[PDB]
Amino acid sequence: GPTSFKTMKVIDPQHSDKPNVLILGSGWGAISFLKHIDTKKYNVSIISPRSYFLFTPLLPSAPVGTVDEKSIIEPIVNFALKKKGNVTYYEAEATSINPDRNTVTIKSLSAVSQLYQPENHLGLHQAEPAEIKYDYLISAVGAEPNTFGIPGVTDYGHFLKEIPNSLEIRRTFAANLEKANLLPKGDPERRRLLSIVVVGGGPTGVEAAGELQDYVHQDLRKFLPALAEEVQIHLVEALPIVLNMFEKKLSSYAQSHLENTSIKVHLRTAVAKVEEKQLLAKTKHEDGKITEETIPYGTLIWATGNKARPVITDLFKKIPEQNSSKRGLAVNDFLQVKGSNNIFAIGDNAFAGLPPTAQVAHQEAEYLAKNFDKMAQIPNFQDKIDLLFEENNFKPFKYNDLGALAYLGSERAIATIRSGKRTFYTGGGLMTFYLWRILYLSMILSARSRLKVFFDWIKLAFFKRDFFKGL
Amino acid sequence: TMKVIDPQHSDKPNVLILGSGWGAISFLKHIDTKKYNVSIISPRSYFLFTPLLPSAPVGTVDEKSIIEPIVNFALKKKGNVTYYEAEATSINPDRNTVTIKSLSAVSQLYQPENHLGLHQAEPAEIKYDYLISAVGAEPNTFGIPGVTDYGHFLKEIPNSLEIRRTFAANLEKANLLPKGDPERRRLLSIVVVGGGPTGVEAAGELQDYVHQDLRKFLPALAEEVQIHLVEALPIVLNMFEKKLSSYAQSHLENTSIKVHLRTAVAKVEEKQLLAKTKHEDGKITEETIPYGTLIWATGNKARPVITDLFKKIPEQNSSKRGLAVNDFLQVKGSNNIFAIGDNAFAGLPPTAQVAHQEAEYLAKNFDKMAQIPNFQKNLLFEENNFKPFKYNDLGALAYLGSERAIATIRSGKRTFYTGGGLMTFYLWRILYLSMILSARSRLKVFFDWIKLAFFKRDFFKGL
Ligand SMILES: Cc1cc2nc3c(=O)[nH]c(=O)nc-3n(C[C@H](O)[C@H](O)[C@H](O)COP(=O)(O)OP(=O)(O)OC[C@H]3O[C@@H](n4cnc5c(N)ncnc54)[C@H](O)[C@@H]3O)c2cc1C
Ligand SMILES: Cc1cc2nc3c(=O)[nH]c(=O)nc-3n(C[C@H](O)[C@H](O)[C@H](O)COP(=O)(O)OP(=O)(O)OC[C@H]3O[C@@H](n4cnc5c(N)ncnc54)[C@H](O)[C@@H]3O)c2cc1C
Ligand SMILES: [Mg+2]
Ligand SMILES: [Mg+2]
Ligand SMILES: [Mg+2]
Ligand SMILES: [Mg+2]
Ligand SMILES: [Mg+2]
Ligand SMILES: [Mg+2]
Ligand SMILES: [Mg+2]
Ligand SMILES: [Mg+2]
Ligand SMILES: [Mg+2]
Ligand SMILES: [Mg+2]
Ligand SMILES: [Mg+2]
Repeated sequence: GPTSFKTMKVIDPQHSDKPNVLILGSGWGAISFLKHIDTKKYNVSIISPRSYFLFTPLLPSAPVGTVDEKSIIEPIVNFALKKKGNVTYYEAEATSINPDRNTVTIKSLSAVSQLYQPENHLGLHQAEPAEIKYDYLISAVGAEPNTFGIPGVTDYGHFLKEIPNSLEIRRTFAANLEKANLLPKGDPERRRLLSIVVVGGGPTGVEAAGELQDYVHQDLRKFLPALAEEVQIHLVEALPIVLNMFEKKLSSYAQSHLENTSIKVHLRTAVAKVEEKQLLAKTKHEDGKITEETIPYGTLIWATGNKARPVITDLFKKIPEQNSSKRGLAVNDFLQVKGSNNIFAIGDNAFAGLPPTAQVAHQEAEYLAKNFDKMAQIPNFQDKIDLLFEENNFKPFKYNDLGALAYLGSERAIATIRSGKRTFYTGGGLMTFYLWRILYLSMILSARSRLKVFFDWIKLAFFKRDFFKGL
Repeated sequence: TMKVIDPQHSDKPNVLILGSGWGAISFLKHIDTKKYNVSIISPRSYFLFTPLLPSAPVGTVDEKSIIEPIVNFALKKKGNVTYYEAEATSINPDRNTVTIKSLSAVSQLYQPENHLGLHQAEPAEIKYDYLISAVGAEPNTFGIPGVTDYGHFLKEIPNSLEIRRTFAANLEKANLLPKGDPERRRLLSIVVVGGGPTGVEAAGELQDYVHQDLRKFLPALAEEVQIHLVEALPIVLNMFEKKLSSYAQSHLENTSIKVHLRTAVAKVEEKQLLAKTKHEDGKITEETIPYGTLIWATGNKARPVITDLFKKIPEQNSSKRGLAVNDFLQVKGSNNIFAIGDNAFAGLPPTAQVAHQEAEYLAKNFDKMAQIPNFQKNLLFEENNFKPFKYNDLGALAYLGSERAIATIRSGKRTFYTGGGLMTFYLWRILYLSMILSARSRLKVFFDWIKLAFFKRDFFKGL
């Protein structure tokens, strides 16, 4: 009621006169922005429930131990230490963006790290909600896996999005292999347990299926060859082709290689419902006929793209110019959230027609941090900010599509490297796989992680993958 | 009815190994699989290089670096090896059978598959011509209340994970608390119970993490942590020369570890424990020590499957700490069952060093029984003139934190090296690297140490 004692702790740092920049998230957008932001001019704070950066492109190779989970992650604090200014990291979850009081509500607070010598005691307690005040908000919370309303995918499948997904996939499949080996050959249960279904025909599903097939063919086969021969990996894609962002002939090369490695590819197929031990697939053939197949499965990996998070969809309702948003926050040429003077959005929580990739998020981040370099030289910056951008002739953000890669298992990849209308590489094969490796190694954001991936690959040359069920 | 597994395909005798640790694996490496059919029962699918375990909680090495799947040892074997991921619950010497429960998997590493018809979580009995018992010993709380519920043992991979999880959770809460808060000092307190090399290295590793890595980004937090080493004896590291013990304790205290000698834990509660000191004069003082993390790095005791076995063999009722065995590591009262490592008593210390020399010796004895047609058919070792097992102590090593170690290297009566220092620490690393049982594990440890020279240890709460 009106007599409520409601009191939310509000953190509002006003020692210095540097503007307070608040970043939400710890992934491609947030970390890249962090790497470039000038902490000599701004006070930076980061809210994220994940204390590390995740190098996503190598995640599909983590479940089978091609790389280790720890090798592809890097603690926020390690990026923060390399900054000259003051950085604070709230290990917490942003639950509400409050644009009219310039505040972000946080919950599930585990920790706060102030990487500066005269720490001020904030008076926060774990699992007590709070609000962090901001002069500028940079929203990069990303997006979450989409089930498209299909029943059972959450309960019975595994997403391929975060590190614990990698661990669950390994655990489920390892357990399945153990039960299966106890069953006699020809048992359909054994066949089911050794059966893997990967939904999603983009590079993530494809690499996931390729890495799994690699594990089975190169490592499992060495000690349980009979069991290795019976595993069946399915790749299920709703479109007529896989890897539809590549040249159609590279897609065809890819499907053939996949099929040659023994992966069964179902095109024009969508999953209608998922039950504990089987799922229902429907194929929409080119003529127009529709068939149904019931597919027994031991392990289901759901790799089919994302949707806006609740904190973002709630924000849609609170900003008039944003009510009609569906896939992400609508931003202007300068990456300002529309209907806001104060809030910027980069990465997959923003939608501007570009593809939802790290490549985009990383360029957005670099561009935005550079704009913060310029705003810091123009005293009028600290609701006229959209006009200030044009008045000072800031350039709109301009995405340079640099291409795409996909590893296919058994040491084959496809790749198209470009810039502008200039194509520098486009093909597939053995040497494209070496390129896949060198390039991905190059794109890792931290020396440490880069060393670890390198060491993992070296160990892969001499020894089998580590595939521990509980470690 | 009860399933019984008796592989009489071959006339090769069935050697059944229990365990997958220092005894069982060292034996597996030396046994001739062209003369024997080998099976292995163990709830743990991997060998654990125990001496690097204290260095795993803070990520000086990774957990995966110091372990090695049994299967990898078994693929190097020329013959047929079978591994049952299950727990031996009952040795049945009269019928030559081992009962197994909690079965997870069975891996026949041989070309002609036999469907054994086993189901998970379903009791079975494995039959043997020769049994090799090596289930080791389990942690001993010495009847002290609270240690099981409130502390962590330091014996197995899961223990390393638990310690890291407990301590990382503590640093997080503590840092949210205001400086001066006693709950903050409690959360930043670690008590390690055990003054042997294990407890010491555990403490030095935690201290290393605190001073080298945690201090880099939360220096005030790192100053406030207090690590406590509690030891019942009047010196730490009592198997060494007393001068090295003095060097050690003095170093440990110099790194800010508080060392409590002549002190025993009387009882443990959730947030605090009772330590009693018996002074040389004979008086007893007592201290309630608040703690955030308790690591219990002391004590062995025999496992129940070995305890039950006592009351089944005549010459073994009088056994308390292990299986009494003769000069040939044969369990007294059997011609069937041998025992090595911590589950066997023979006057020797319970160490990996002893376990590994026993195993190598025993497998060399099996090289001979396969040359004497009597053992195949037919107190037989005497008449055939098998030399008894002779233990050669090669020395001892202890890392002390902050790049210092102590070491004594010996063979027979001669001592080749005995000291402590900077170089001793480098020696520590080389020796331990040379004692790892597999190329893979050795490589992973080596990379971990290289990585350490350039970067802070990985200390993830949930990985
Ligand atoms: C398995 C996989 C492989 C991929 N491979 C490629 C590839 O090869 N090439 C490519 O271009 N793209 C690839 N992508 C896509 C790329 O990773 C994403 O487009 C990119 O992550 C977008 O960056 P982001 O910062 O918007 O989201 P993310 O990098 O996912 O970061 C979101 C961050 O916000 C945090 N967060 C979540 N909720 C909250 C909240 N409530 N409050 C505060 N923080 C929150 C998350 O923990 C995370 O730290 C891959 C994606 C996946 C899943
Ligand atoms: C942290 C630590 C550090 C150590 N450092 C050293 C050192 O530096 N130098 C040294 O000489 N000694 C050291 N030791 C002692 C050494 O580890 C033991 O003496 C050694 O384990 C003895 O070998 P073992 O084969 O008898 O037992 P273990 O190596 O413990 O092997 C026991 C095996 O049996 C399995 N098992 C358990 N129960 C059953 C069951 N019911 N059925 C079948 N299998 C079962 C276990 O999973 C394990 O695989 C250390 C010990 C610890 C805990
Ligand atoms: Mg982000
Ligand atoms: Mg991510
Ligand atoms: Mg985003
Ligand atoms: Mg995302
Ligand atoms: Mg290999
Ligand atoms: Mg053993
Ligand atoms: Mg062991
Ligand atoms: Mg034993
Ligand atoms: Mg033991
Ligand atoms: Mg506790
Ligand atoms: Mg370090």
